Order: sequence, then structure tokens, then C-alpha cells
Amino acid sequence: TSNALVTGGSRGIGAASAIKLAQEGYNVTLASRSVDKLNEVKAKLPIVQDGQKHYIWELDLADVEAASSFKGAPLPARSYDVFVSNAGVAAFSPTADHDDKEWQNLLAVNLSSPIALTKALLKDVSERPVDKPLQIIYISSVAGLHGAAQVAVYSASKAGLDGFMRSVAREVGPKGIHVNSINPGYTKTEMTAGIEALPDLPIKGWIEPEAIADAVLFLAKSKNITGTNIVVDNGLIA
Amino acid sequence: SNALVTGGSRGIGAASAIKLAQEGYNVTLASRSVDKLNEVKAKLPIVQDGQKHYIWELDLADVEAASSFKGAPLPARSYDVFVSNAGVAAFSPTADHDDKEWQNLLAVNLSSPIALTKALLKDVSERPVDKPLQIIYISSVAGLHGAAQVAVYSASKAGLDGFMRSVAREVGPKGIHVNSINPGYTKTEMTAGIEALPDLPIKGWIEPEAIADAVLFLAKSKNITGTNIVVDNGLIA
Ligand SMILES: NC(=O)c1ccc[n+]([C@@H]2O[C@H](COP(=O)([O-])OP(=O)(O)OC[C@H]3O[C@@H](n4cnc5c(N)ncnc54)[C@H](OP(=O)(O)O)[C@@H]3O)[C@@H](O)[C@H]2O)c1
Ligand SMILES: NC(=O)c1ccc[n+]([C@@H]2O[C@H](COP(=O)([O-])OP(=O)(O)OC[C@H]3O[C@@H](n4cnc5c(N)ncnc54)[C@H](OP(=O)(O)O)[C@@H]3O)[C@@H](O)[C@H]2O)c1
Repeated sequence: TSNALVTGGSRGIGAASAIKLAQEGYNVTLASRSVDKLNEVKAKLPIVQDGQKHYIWELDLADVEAASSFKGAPLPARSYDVFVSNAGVAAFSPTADHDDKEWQNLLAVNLSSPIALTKALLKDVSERPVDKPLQIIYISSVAGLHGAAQVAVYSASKAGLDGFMRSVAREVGPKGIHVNSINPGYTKTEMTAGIEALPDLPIKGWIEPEAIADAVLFLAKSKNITGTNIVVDNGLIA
Repeated sequence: SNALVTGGSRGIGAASAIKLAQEGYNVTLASRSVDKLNEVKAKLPIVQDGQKHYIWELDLADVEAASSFKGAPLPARSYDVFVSNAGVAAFSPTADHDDKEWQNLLAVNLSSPIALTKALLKDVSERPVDKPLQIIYISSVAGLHGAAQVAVYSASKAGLDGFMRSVAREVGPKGIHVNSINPGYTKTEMTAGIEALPDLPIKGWIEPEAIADAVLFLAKSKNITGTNIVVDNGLIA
């Protein structure tokens, strides 16, 4: 069996990534706060091989100690072959006005919980064989790569995740653990539904979540990629 | 007029405070250590009539203290230069790094700088042309490339830089310019434990005064915002 953990599996990029991973034969564990929405995604996931099975994990990533301990998880951390750290929350505000508890919670969900989950996986896995590396894939953002007004703390969270990624990649490559970020541009999901007009881009229009999922698959099957960013942004930052 | 330097008690911050005071700024030194802050304060040049220096006992593990300028000798709007210098380092295998420890590191290195920044932005008078407010983060090359066993440290410094770029775009039109300096291996108490250097293009340790020269270049600048000034002896070239 192969197992993939997708946080934020209840909709958007995570749901799309989960579907594609299940089509490739992975047992997928969907993790988020919403049991009913998780179950609905679970019901749509492909089955491509007998014995394949999917799981849900009720997990609030505002709770960093739960992440750290894999609290409630259906399988031990060492069972996973792919970890798609996809859960995140956005916030649009003048920096002067952004409520302190709101921006601190954003950091906990976007940066501290991924850190804690990664630590828990590294501890349990310890090392991997050369034929079956563990792939850790952060869903970061182009906001971590260039400055956009009124998304400062969000940008901090994503740039921070990418900085963690490069250091972990160098540390654990010799253990057979490969670690990368995908940095999406404007992608049509619940998170960006409040945006009513896009910037003028070299490739026009919204990106679909399924397009980000194809980049997850590219990394999940990869062999010689670690410590890098895969930017899927319609040319926003070119 | 006024410069705020967090982590003013030693190292890069102390050297930066000395150079800013040489330039005529009234310097506020902030850190946890009132006695060491007073020792540095006594060494700060006085070069201009009416010039005055201050200390501020501030623990950046307390993010709400930062956010409210708790205990500050001057309001946030009085500052013309903000050197966000305080920071802490930690070395560990990621798998074994104590949760309270790495969370406290994020608070000191990232969340408190964000909070001090928000306080300054909220209080400031939009700035005249020849007197922009300069915000200068002391980040690290660790935030630009991957080094093993400093993962959460690297996350803090990369996060600081991502914050910096977004704030720069946002507040430039208010006359507020915002940049990071990313040092390499510098001779301070932070590095006294870890001595063999890598094989560098420019050999040897960097002096804290050398970082302070970069602070002064930014403090006097006019057309720089959203960027990184890398002073690293060629480590990352
Ligand atoms: N859409 C874009 O334009 C775009 C661009 C760049 C990057 N991203 C990144 O893409 C990732 C996925 O976002 P999305 O665009 O697919 O938006 P989305 O459809 O709103 O998905 C957000 C996901 O995160 C989960 N989540 C949020 N807060 C959580 C918490 N406290 N604990 C557990 N799970 C939580 C949500 O599940 P529950 O609500 O069920 O808990 C949901 O499954 C995010 O990391 C985001 O920053 C998005
Ligand atoms: N040295 C290097 O090679 C190097 C390289 C890259 C970046 N840096 C960065 O340079 C900055 C300055 O460090 P340094 O090398 O000059 O080290 P240092 O001499 O040890 O100085 C660190 C300063 O930070 C203050 N600080 C630490 N924790 C604090 C807290 N909780 N509240 C308030 N102040 C606190 C310390 O003052 P108290 O102890 O008095 O509170 C001290 O003044 C740091 O941000 C560091 O990450 C250093």
C-alpha cells in the first residue's frame, strides 16, 4: 500500500490533490476540521486497486500541540509516503489594522502546525529506502516570493514555510526524505472567492485547483527534486 | 532624529546604535537587560546639541508587549529609524527540537517584529519627502538558503523577509521604506559556540561594525525598498 496525508482535504487544492493521488493508487488520509465535508470528499475519491482505502482525520491546525502529537490520526506518521501540507487561511487587511489574535492564529495554522507535523513525521519515519523516498510537499504561495499589499502576515507565513523547507531538505535528503514547495498564483477556490477582478497576467484568468494537483503529482513521483519551489502562477511573478 | 534598536545590549545592535548615535540620532536601546542596556548607553556618542539616548526594558517573547509599545520611553511615531535587530538562534535536529523552545524562537524572531511594525505603522505621521521612516530588519542568510539543523531559525528569518516585501509595497506611498539586511557569520555572542567557518570566498568572521555600516547605508537611503542587503563574505554567492 502507499499512503498520502493531505491536510486541508475538505475542498479546493487539497481535495483536488487527494483525488489525483487516489487515482494514482494511494490510500489518502484527508485531514481538516469538518468531518462531514471530509466524508463527502472521501466518497468521491477513486479506488483503483483492491485493498485501497481512504481515511478521515478530524484535526484543528490552530492547535499546534495536536499536530505535533499526530493526535487523532488514523495511522502512525511512519505509514505515510506523501505529505501534502495544504491547509491554510488567508487574510486581507492593512497591516496597521490587522487584529493581533487573528494574525497570530494565521501564523499558527499556516506555519507552526506544518512545522509540528513535519517534526512528527521526521521523528517517526527516521529514514527511508532509496526506492521509496518520503515526499513532503508544502502548498505555499507566490505571496511568499514577492510583496503584495495588504497580505503581510500571510506572506510572512508562506515565506517562512519556504525557508523551513530549504533547511529541512538539506538536513533529511540523506535519510531519503525529499521536501519542496509549490507556490500557486490566483487559484479559484473558497479562499479567493471574494476576489472579483484578477491582475493582468501573462496567462489570463484563474488557475483551477486540479492544475495545482498535477504539480503535487509531479513531485510525489519525483526522484531528484528537493529544496525547491515549483511556481504555478500564470506568469504573475515572471 | 530618533532611532529604535532592538537587541541594543550587545553585538550587531550595539554596534548599530553606536554608529547611529555618531550620525546624530537620539537612540533608544531595547532588550531584556537594564544593566547591559545602561552600559551601552554610556558608550553612545553625543555629537549634536540637545541629543539624548534612552533605554527600554522589553522582552520580545511577549508579543502583546511589543504590539502596545509597553514601557517604551517615546511613542512609536517619534522614530525615524527602526532597526529590528533582536533575535535568538537554536541548533537541533528538526525531529527533536523542543516545541516550547522553537515556538518561543518564532515569537522573538518573527511575531514581535511584526507586532512592533504594526504599532509603528498605526502611529506614524505620513512622511515628508526628505525624511522617510526607514524600517531595517536584521534577518540572516539562513533565510535565503538551506542549512541543516537550523530549520525553525531559518523559517523565522525567511518569514521576516516575506513580511518585509509585502509591507514595503503597502507603505512606500506613505513615505515608509522597508528592507532586510541578511548577515553571514558575524563575530558576536550568538556565534562564540560554533567555530569552524565554511570555506568562504572572503575568509574569516564579519565584525558587527561591518553590519552596522549596512544599517547606516539603509538609514540614509532614498530609493531602496523591498530588498535584501546580503553581507556574508560570499557564503551564498
Ligand atoms: N487559492 C489561491 O489562490 C491560493 C494561492 C496560493 C496558495 N494557496 C494555498 O492553497 C492552500 C489550500 O487553500 P485553497 O486555496 O484550496 O482554499 P480552500 O478551498 O478554502 O481550502 C482551505 C483548506 O484548509 C483547511 N483549513 C483551514 N483552516 C484550517 C484549520 N485551522 N485546521 C485544519 N484545516 C484547516 C480547510 O478545511 P476546513 O475548513 O474543513 O477545516 C480547507 O480544506 C492554502 O494553504 C493556501 O494558502 C491558495
Ligand atoms: N552573529 C551572526 O553570525 C548572525 C548572522 C545572521 C544574523 N544574525 C542576526 O543578528 C541579530 C543580532 O544578533 P547578534 O549576532 O548581534 O547576537 P547577540 O550579540 O547575542 O545579540 C542578540 C541581541 O538580541 C537581544 N534579544 C534576544 N532575545 C531577546 C528577547 N526575548 N527580548 C529582547 N531582546 C532579545 C539580546 O539582548 P538581551 O539578551 O539583553 O535581551 C541581544 O541584545 C539577530 O537577529 C540574529 O539572528 C546574526
